[PDB]
Amino acid sequence: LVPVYIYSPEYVSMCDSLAKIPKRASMVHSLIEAYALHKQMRIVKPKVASMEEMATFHTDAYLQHLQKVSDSIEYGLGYACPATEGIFDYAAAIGGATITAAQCLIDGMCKVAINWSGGWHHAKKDEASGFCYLNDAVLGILRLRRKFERILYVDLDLHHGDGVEDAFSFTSKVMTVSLHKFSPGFFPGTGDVSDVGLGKGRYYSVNVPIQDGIQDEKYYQICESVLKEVYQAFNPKAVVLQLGADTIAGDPMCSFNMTPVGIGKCLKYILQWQLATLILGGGGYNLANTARCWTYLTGVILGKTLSSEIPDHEFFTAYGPDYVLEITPSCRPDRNEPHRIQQILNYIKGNLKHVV
Ligand SMILES: CN(C)c1ccc(C(=O)NCCCCCCC(=O)NO)cc1
Ligand SMILES: [K+]
Ligand SMILES: [K+]
Ligand SMILES: [Zn+2]
Repeated sequence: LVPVYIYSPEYVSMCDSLAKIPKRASMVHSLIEAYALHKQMRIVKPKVASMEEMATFHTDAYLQHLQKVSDSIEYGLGYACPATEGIFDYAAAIGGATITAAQCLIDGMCKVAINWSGGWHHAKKDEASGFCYLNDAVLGILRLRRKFERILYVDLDLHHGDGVEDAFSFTSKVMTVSLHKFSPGFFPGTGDVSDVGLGKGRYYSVNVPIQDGIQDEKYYQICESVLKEVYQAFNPKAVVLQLGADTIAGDPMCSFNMTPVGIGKCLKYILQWQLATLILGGGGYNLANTARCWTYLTGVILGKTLSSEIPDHEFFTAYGPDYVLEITPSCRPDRNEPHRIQQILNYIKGNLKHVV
């Protein structure tokens, strides 16, 4: 009944090697440890993923190439996803870390597993995208299929989880839900409310397009509402939740305007179903704030309520100028006309009827 935590000094150091977010893993783990939250969790070392396990989703041609590299401009290995030395070993560690976490759920060893360094949702079966060379969220879902018959994927990252959606857009065994910013020119440019899946998977893909400024209350209402209709019509067996913190105020991305307390309520709501739950990270470019967010969340997963003062630890200096765990919203307008949010929620409502 104690949450599993995918930790390991070799793993955390492996993660800190990704140039896009230098040292974010240490910072997150460290802050979580400074609150001594690992004290109330089942620390589990992650096993590196095998070439046969990655092959359950990615193609050999792609996997062979990722390896060779560790005409790249043919697999999406360029600006966003560089042909860096070691990415292969890097991806394997993150894929295996999520697979290792999934196995625990299908062994009753716990009702919740955590891997903050995971959540790379943009990767396609044979192509790297938006900083992702391998899709651990899919590997994790394909692993949960072994025991669970209906998996629900909720993506709370600032960006549309296109990679995971495409992977399952033709099936009704796995349903994806994504609340993300949608606007022309904003990566990856997919996921409008009209997007609902294809073929035998029609309606088993839910997309909530949102605009800048949205704050905690407006966001929870929207999320709580949709997660409601979905638990109704789908009646999931297990849940995979991606929690990219690039939605939180202060992120250089400067779009949404959330705080960890908003996402927290959404997390509570999902945990209330007591279904098996695999927690993942994702985007998050204000390093200190990402740690503030995932630590607080690790805290709602445990029922505990953390101190407002940031405990002294290796990265204590990065929490200035106030040195607290709370995040204050920025002073800028919510651009979500309340009438459009309703149109969308109805359009959703209607679409869920079609489910069994
Ligand atoms: C120098 N600098 C600040 C940047 C340079 C390039 C990009 C970019 O290509 N972006 C497109 C892909 C963005 C990936 C977002 C990953 C994510 O959060 N997914 O949810 C961005 C910033
Ligand atoms: K689907
Ligand atoms: K999202
Ligand atoms: Zn993101």
